[PDB]
Amino acid sequence: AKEIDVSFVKIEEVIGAFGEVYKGRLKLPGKREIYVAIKTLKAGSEKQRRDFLSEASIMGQFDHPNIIRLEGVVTKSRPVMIITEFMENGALDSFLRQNDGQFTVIQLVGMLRGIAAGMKYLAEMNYVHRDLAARNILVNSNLVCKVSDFGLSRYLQGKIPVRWTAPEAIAYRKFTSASDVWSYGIVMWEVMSFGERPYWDMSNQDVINAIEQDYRLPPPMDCPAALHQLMLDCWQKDRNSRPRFAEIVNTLDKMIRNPASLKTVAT
Repeated sequence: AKEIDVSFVKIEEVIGAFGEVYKGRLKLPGKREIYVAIKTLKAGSEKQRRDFLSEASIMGQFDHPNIIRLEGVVTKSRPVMIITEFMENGALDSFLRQNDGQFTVIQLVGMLRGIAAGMKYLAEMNYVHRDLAARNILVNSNLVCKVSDFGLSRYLQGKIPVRWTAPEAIAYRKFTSASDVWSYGIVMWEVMSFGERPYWDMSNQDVINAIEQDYRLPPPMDCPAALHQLMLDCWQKDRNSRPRFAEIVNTLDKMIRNPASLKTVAT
């Protein structure tokens, strides 16, 4: 949480919308200027400010190729800002909708590997993310995916979603790595369907009720059976039966190096 002087921050275009996200530039003194992402908080409470900046605090604890990098913060003026690395291709879900059918299965598995490795590391550092979703994964020009948006994260040492959340985490507020793994399975589905909304237009209560009756998302079109099986493994009712992130990583790497294991289609 490195406190950045506002003179060093130049705010360019708005790239998104309790505040906005901007493309920007940064002239740290002695550094070559770089492009940045600037998340601001609408300037009108102390409590809202603290919980906005806490994301930065948690984000600044990590150093990993698949975790979003923090350049620094602005907290002594308004609006308060969290300044992160600039990710050319935006959010993963809208980026895949923009490139529908135009990445290979191997490329897609590579994106899922990166997300998985980022989560392995977050689980190892003792954090539960609690909001892992394709919209919270950002992608750079080389197609590296980085886990982002640590605002609901918990160090274990508006209208809130439900369709990325484990059944036990919905029903009893019991969030763990194991629940993150459930979310990772939904991200998998989101990737292999090139940015479809989970459960389509099923209501929040329809999702909750369907899950309870052992319904699970059907395989996206042209999805490999092994990938669909990993999704199912991620969505086991009993959380102790779900693979850990280490295992997920290893499974994917096994696919990567055995590409013929990805030719058999589920659906």
